[PDB]
Amino acid sequence: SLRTLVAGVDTSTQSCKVRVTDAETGELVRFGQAKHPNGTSVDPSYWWSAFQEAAEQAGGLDDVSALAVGGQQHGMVILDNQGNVIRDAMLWNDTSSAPQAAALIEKLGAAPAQDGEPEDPIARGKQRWVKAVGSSPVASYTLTKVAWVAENEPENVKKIAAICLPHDWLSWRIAGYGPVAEGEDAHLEALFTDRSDASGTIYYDAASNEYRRDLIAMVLEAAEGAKAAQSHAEAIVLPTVLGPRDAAPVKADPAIAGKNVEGGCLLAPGGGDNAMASLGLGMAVGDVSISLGTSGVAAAISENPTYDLTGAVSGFADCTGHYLPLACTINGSRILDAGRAALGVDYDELAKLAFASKPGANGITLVPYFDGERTPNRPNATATFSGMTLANTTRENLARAFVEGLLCSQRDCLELIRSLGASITRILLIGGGAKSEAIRTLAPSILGMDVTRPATDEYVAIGAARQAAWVLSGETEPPAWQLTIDGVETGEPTEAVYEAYAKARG
Ligand SMILES: [Mg+2]
Repeated sequence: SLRTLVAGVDTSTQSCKVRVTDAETGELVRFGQAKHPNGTSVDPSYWWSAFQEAAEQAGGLDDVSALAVGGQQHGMVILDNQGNVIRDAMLWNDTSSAPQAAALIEKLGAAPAQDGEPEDPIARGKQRWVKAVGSSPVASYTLTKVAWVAENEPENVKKIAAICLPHDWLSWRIAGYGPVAEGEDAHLEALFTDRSDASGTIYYDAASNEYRRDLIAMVLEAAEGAKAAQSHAEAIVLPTVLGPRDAAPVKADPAIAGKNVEGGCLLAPGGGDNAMASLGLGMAVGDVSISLGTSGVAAAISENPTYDLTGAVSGFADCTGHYLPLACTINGSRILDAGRAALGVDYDELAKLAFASKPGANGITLVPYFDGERTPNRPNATATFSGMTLANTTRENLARAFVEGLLCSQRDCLELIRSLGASITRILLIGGGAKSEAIRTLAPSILGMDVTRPATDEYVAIGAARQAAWVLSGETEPPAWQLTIDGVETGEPTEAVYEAYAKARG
């Protein structure tokens, strides 16, 4: 206890991780982890139980001075007057609320075009959402879940006394709050959040630090009538949005953390997983990370708010008081799976093939919108091979086109983010795709820069610990922790590859 410890909690869809860490160095001291049930909806009771089991495995938190929770984004947790969870949390990957996301767009776009606005009501609705709160509705977003509940479960929507996100709710439970008996104080107002998670609700505007309670009323109207919906949306407790390095007004309950340290365990604001990982990776303004799993996520840190009027790039906030333009791609590594099926080869086979080719694949371009794309915003799109010729239509060139297509899409994302006014001056490559020799080899060439490969690690848990250490220290800058790098990929830029891709995708 002479040594100052913090704890970074990572409550993700799949599990809870607890990383007890050295406040000064970021060094791992203890670790623990527990599983969540599968499903795109879930009883938060399982998140509490997983946290408890994870923390116990990590040797408890009695010696911990500050704690932060990084959480899966968007998940809707609704509480009644008594602090009870009303119905299952609906998560980022629930698609139940898809109709509501569509309807929200039509509803905001309905009013006639104003000076400069698109004539198409859909394009116009998308643009109005982006300007209002940073992002155009998709099923992931919290507001769409609340909408769905109003439409499908009116008795439940009318009981809502508070709405919060997974990291918010876990933090509140850690502070020792929870369900109370009738006529007891639930302390719902003790709820707090940060800018990064709140920016994922589409009822919060980070630029102005304002909850848009009118957008909540808008979805409650279906169950309650207009004025009643207005009254409800005003009455609902929403978490206090804390600054990036503010301690919460409440500390951890001593039975949970800090009983053996001076001042107990303070609570840092916490945050959404993408932004927390970025903090953990030590990312600052100008950095982008590409997380390449079967699908992709390109997230850059932006000094100023970012507005993709198209509704492809999300306008989230990061965990340093700044901005997190976030570009999801449906097609990441899965493109390479397509390649294997198409050519009847395995991974190495595909790579050997592709390297046998040349940059540009002798003219063949793949626009890999298998099953559409999130970025650019083209839901009903399909993938397209172009530039084919008798001479060039071969397994080698096709192989190379599959790889170049994967990378070109990610570049396309970087260019779109740049177009929103956010400079990108360094690239980090993480996720499973990062171990792919072909992706790893061709990335610098087609992305157009060095590609840094941070060592695989618990970036969310590390980011949460870094934020708790930041708050605990009271200093203006976050803890300068050592970052481990696996390697840096360098390669001469080949602009013609992406230039051909851009033509093809249109
Ligand atoms: Mg509060």
